[PDB]
Amino acid sequence: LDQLIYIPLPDEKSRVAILKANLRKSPVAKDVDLEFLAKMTNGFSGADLTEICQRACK
Amino acid sequence: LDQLIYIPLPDEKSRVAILKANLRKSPVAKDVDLEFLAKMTNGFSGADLTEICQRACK
Repeated sequence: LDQLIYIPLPDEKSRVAILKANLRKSPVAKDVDLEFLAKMTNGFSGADLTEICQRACK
Repeated sequence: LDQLIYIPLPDEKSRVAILKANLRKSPVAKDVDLEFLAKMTNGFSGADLTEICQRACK
């Protein structure tokens, strides 16, 4: 194992795509703005976004 | 000295008022949205906001 690849925290477009990919199974109303939702969450990881999606589902 | 008062980091309306109070001397164009500017800066102090205002002035 000689290649080293660093994987940082996700950027804004990445957060948009994570929030889209987590919610394909759920019926989401079209009134919801995900692009505003990715702007507030500066410094989250993927697991935090999955956590908040599942909490809204609960 | 028997009273103890805790002073936390400023909230969102407080950040709006800090950004307003720092920029009274400067000619600011009316196209600038400060209320959007206070939403991004979750967890700044007052000195950080004065720093970024003076850097824009520079």
